[PDB]
Amino acid sequence: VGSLNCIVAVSQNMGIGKNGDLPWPPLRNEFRYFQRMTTTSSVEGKQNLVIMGKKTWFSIPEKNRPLKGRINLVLSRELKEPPQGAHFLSRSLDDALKLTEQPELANKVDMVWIVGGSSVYKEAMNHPGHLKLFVTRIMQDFESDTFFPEIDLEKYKLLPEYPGVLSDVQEEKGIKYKFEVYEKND
Ligand SMILES: NC(=O)C1=CN([C@@H]2O[C@H](COP(=O)(O)OP(=O)(O)OC[C@H]3O[C@@H](n4cnc5c(N)ncnc54)[C@H](OP(=O)(O)O)[C@@H]3O)[C@@H](O)[C@H]2O)C=CC1
Ligand SMILES: CCCC/C(=C\c1coc2nc(N)nc(N)c12)c1ccccc1OC
Repeated sequence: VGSLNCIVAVSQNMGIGKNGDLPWPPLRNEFRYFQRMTTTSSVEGKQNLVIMGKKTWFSIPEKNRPLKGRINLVLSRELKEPPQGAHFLSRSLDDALKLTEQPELANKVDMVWIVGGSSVYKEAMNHPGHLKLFVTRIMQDFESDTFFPEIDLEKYKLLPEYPGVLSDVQEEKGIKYKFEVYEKND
């Protein structure tokens, strides 16, 4: 299996969600960037895997489940089977990554993308090993009820640029944002 990554968009006060929706109005190109980064696989004959918590799964519009062109894995201890339209279910992050070595997935998965929510980010970010974070800084405050965990910059280095990632300031609906890539290996 290929790289492990988190991807997120976050406001200036670290907000990532408000009642199961985005804190900010829809940013169409921002969401296109999410789609592009998580869908594009470096290796032929493979797909990327997305790993998300249960509330993040159900935050995707019902008609739009699963995220297409990627294998969709949901994390939950309550659920007993993958929800409608999902591919895999694991009880924890360590279990999902372990599953990625099994016969059923070892040769099918390229990159793994953790796409939220808060507690799955936090566990991944605190997990030893080589990990990148793709972080969109939405450069305004927005009322939020779920937050991105602290990025420890002692270990996560902000990269000076990255292929396929625009480095300059974007703006949609009057809201300026910019794309960043962090990397750790510990
Ligand atoms: N970039 C962005 O701006 C992002 C925004 N979001 C937003 O935040 C909201 C959802 O976030 P949040 O509330 O933090 O929820 P999560 O998606 O992490 O979902 C929580 C549920 O999934 C299960 N879960 C989470 N982590 C694990 C784990 N390691 N093992 C097993 N189960 C786990 C639990 O399920 P159970 O109780 O069934 O065990 C829990 O109730 C979304 O609705 C969305 O609006 C989400 C991702 C990114
Ligand atoms: C499975 C997550 C699908 C994308 C999502 C949130 C993001 C998670 O990581 C992300 N990373 C980036 N750069 N942008 C994002 N927007 C998300 C989302 C969830 C519910 C409703 C709308 C949403 O975006 C319009």
